[PDB]
Amino acid sequence: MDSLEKIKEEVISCKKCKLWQFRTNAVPGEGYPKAEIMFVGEAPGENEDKEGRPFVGAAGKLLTQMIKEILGLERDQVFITNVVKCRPPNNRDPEEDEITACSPYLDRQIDIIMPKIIVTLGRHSTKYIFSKMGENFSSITKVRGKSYVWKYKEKEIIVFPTYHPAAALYNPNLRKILEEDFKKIRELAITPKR
Ligand SMILES: O=c1cc[nH]c(=O)[nH]1
Ligand code: SF4
Repeated sequence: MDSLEKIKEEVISCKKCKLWQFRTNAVPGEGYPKAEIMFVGEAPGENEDKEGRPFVGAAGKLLTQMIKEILGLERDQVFITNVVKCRPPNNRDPEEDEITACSPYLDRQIDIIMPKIIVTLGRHSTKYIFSKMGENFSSITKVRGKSYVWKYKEKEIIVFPTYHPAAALYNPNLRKILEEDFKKIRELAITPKR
């Protein structure tokens, strides 16, 4: 049987791709197992690696602030993870073989949580989830800021791509766009399906 607990244990000791050799801590993700909103980023950065926790550096602090101020939620009420769960070396993005190796953990996490909404933060997570959906992916610029319905198992999941929070740290305009995207996510979260 599968569980978020089992996945967490596996990730923490995982050596299924070459990223394990560099890490201090793998980062399985954290949050409410019955979260209505699931956030998926790219991969851990430096502070995430040090702490074993997703989105805790500057970009993460911005994410937390938007979740709190715009969605009206604490981190413990949502679920937050990444498509790749170890920090790639040298500030680089995950290789495709690393996404291929690690993404079954995310698949398993989604299978268990079955959130109402998945917010895909940035191009890597958006491209990955679009591939599972069978939704055409052009670029994050072209696809962000609206919802995509993912018929999955017995339910529908609303997928909402946004820019990654890191992109909003030093760009006032991009930040405003991300905030507006989170306002739209709030409306989707509080509105009953009809
Ligand atoms: O957890 C993290 C931290 C930074 N960037 C991400 O994509 N995820
Ligand atoms: S990135 Fe994923 S697949 Fe690779 S070692 Fe870490 S947990 Fe395992």
